[PDB]
Amino acid sequence: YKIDLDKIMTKMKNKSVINIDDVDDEELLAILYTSKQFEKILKNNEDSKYLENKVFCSVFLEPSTRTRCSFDAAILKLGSKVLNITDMNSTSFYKGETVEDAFKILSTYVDGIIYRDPSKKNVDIAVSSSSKPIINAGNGTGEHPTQSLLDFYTIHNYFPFILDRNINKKLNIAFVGDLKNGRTVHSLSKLLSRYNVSFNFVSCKSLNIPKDIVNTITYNLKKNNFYSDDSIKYFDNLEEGLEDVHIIYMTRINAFILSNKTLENTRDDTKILHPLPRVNEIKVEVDSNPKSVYFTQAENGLYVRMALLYLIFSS
Amino acid sequence: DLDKIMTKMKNKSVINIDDVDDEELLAILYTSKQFEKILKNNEDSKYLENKVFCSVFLEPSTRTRCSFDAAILKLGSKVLNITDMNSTSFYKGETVEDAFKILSTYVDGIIYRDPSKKNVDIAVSSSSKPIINAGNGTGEHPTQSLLDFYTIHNYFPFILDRNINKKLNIAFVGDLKNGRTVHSLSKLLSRYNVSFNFVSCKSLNIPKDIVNTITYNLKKNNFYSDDSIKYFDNLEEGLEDVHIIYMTRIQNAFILSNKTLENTRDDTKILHPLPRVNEIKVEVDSNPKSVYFTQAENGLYVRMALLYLIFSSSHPQ
Amino acid sequence: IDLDKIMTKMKNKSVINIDDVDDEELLAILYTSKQFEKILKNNEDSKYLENKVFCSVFLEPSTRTRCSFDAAILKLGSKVLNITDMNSTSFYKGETVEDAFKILSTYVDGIIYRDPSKKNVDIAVSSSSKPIINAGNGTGEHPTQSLLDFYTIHNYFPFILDRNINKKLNIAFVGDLKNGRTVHSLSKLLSRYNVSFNFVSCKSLNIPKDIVNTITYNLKKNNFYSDDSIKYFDNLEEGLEDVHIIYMTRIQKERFTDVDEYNNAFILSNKTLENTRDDTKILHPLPRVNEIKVEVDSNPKSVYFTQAENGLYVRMALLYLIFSSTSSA
Ligand SMILES: COCCNC(=O)c1cc(-c2ccccc2)sc1N
Ligand code: NA
Repeated sequence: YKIDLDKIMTKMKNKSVINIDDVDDEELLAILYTSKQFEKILKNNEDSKYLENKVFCSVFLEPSTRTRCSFDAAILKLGSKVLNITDMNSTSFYKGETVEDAFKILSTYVDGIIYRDPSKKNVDIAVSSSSKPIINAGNGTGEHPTQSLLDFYTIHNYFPFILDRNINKKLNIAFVGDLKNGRTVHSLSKLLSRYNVSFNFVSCKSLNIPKDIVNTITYNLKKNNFYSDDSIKYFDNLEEGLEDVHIIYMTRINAFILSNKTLENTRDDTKILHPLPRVNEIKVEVDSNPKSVYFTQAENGLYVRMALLYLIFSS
Repeated sequence: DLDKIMTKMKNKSVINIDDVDDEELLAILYTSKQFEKILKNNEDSKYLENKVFCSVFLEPSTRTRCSFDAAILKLGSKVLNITDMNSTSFYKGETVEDAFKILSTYVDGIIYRDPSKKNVDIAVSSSSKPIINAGNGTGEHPTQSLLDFYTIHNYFPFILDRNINKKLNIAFVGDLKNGRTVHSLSKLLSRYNVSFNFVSCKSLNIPKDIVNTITYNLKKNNFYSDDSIKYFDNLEEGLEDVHIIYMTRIQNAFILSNKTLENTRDDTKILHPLPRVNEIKVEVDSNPKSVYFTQAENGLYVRMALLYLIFSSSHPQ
Repeated sequence: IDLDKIMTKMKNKSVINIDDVDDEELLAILYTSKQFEKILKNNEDSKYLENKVFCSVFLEPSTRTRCSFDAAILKLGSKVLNITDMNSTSFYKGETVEDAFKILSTYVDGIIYRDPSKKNVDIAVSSSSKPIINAGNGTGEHPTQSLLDFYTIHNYFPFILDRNINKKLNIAFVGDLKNGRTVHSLSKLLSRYNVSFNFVSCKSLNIPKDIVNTITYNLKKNNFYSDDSIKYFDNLEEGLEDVHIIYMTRIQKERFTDVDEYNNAFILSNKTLENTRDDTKILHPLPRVNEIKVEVDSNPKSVYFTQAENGLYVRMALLYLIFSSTSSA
């Protein structure tokens, strides 16, 4: 189709996925391609059991029901099995024990571990100590790689020229709301800036985007000669914010409540993403508007997570 | 006719016992009996593989959850469990509509228990996938009524005949005001040729609304008389000529002993949704009239039946 | 030797106490456990017990034993309903254990049960129509810990099984011997063989007399008892002298009236391992907190991580032996 695969599978076998930076251009292509294969299989109610005989541990040490249920659905649909650790925090699970000991032991029982922990540190220790691959399901640095991949998958389906890399093939996107703490913005901003992309950061002063992320965007745009001083624009209101943008990404939380009113002066092709849950940021009326795709976006998580597990754990 | 009735039930939500009509009950009771023999003969039970369900229990209800999960696993399917949360810890903020719109894109079907009447209704509205109610706050617990009715049908199969000469009599005993298990089953029974002895204390008398549904449904099949519904204060009169004694829970006055079972019909059988406390004495467990343990066991066979009928995309023998 | 006979003996066996496991059964277990070790280490199919549906009831947080038992059930190719993050009272609610187990056992092929209550597990076996494996209770009965403890020893010193007057194993149990009920269970299993014991403790945490009496009784039964069969020490220097196995116990803040009582007398270092036999191996049921230093993990005498890993293989063996329908693969 585009790139070799099956030597990309060889490259991904037993790979830990902690940060979106652990995923290079070829791996992204395998994932996006594999994700699309699982989409059609499931949409045709065909056999999905392409990874059996595998037993995974799911460790969720913060309530994050939707990501856990996603990862469990992916594991079960591939025809594998999973033991769950759940409804506990960092302290009830470790009790006394060091993370290093806990992961050294847990990794002798299972083929791989899905790990969510508020602590940035704990996931890094867990990779140090685990004899088995770990997928980060979310931590405290805002590394949530599988959210980036399904965010990117969703975009790719409506605008596949993001992948084509060409000063012609330029996508514009507006991130809106809490840009300081929207770690989902940061992770995706990082993946996007590898391609021909422009950014409208719509925030209220105290929640402006961090400079560290601006510098990574700038660095990565320059690497592919897609950077200009018109690559990044800041806005204080939705009016101007929501303009010539192919994607509107709303963050969790306000100042910016998306209505059918405020979507009147957007491109006709604009699509609206939201990692969810929404609390007020997007009004129920918008759900009917064919520009909204946040529910397809959540659905895509299944197909992407199946792809990632198949690519890493298949023998 | 299975390849008609199955086709009618495919992707059906079961929220209330009135979502189950005459022919659906017959498919269920027939399929339930097939799963009974298969399991009792240690034969292959994997009639529904490659299916992934979500079980959401937002109230501690271990027996029903374990039942539904056993059924899903024994049919050869898989299940993600949501558990030890209440309405607020799950939905940490999120609308039920969003939560079910998303969750239903991951799974083939959902078993949902929630104290809230409202939530289950919203869940059906928003879900792209079938829901089976495992219990809510309206007292809709359909699968309990089905296994209650399954158990009765095994000892007295003429309830299904609707024959003016083959009437079943049953005594419901204990908390009839709040025993919504009584209400759901009373509703299913009154569709057939059945008579009711309500044995209660004043403040726990059966509600008027239930009496009107019984009356309505008896009349519908011309099985109604003034001796269709009899009220009692005591077991001696209560247990008179009753084929079934259904004891209720309490959250005492009516304690079933071997004494109180002496002047019952020989064929009388004793049901109890469980758990019991002091309403039935351990001595009665030995008495061959008691079937409350077989009744809980029947829930596996009925829940398997209902899942197979709804989710199946070689009909079982 | 004769697995076709011993498997037939174990089919539908409940395993509550290490005394429910006799000589022949131990040998089936140790033999089967070693088969599952190689299968898993060769990435071969391990699905020797499919179409089985188990309930795992954990009514105290004991996450490592539960995850172990879950891994074993899943790797054998079977399925499990989990009860978890409950205590005796939130589960049961009103209900009698007898009713609860009479019902639960009609749904499933077998039950893994952990409950602090000694009583509850006994009632559960009496009422259950289906086999129960005790995963740990309040009498200190934790049979699967004994078996994997003994499995690990047997791999480094297989002459424990020979019961040969001239091939005696010596072992040091170290730390909390009063409350280390892991020591008690294993002491009981070991004393059936040609074994000698160094109990290394602080006065307050000396081994209980009733355990010493069982050891003494069981050694005498096989004519392996002497006055040098059981030696007490206060210190590691004498403790660790000529011992093939050093078993470190846990020290659990709980069991101690107050935080002050807790304060960590016997800390195994590379220093303290200088005057041990060359072949000595170090076990620890885990988790550790301070009693073994991280430096020791590199020292080739340490096997406590292999020991935890062995629990998968032993739990697979035990499930396969007990639940496999009239099987021979
Ligand atoms: C972080 O480590 C958790 C404990 N891991 C374990 O080894 C474990 C759990 C148990 C336990 C531990 C303390 C108090 C009561 C029971 S028994 C067992 N196999
Ligand atoms: Na499970």
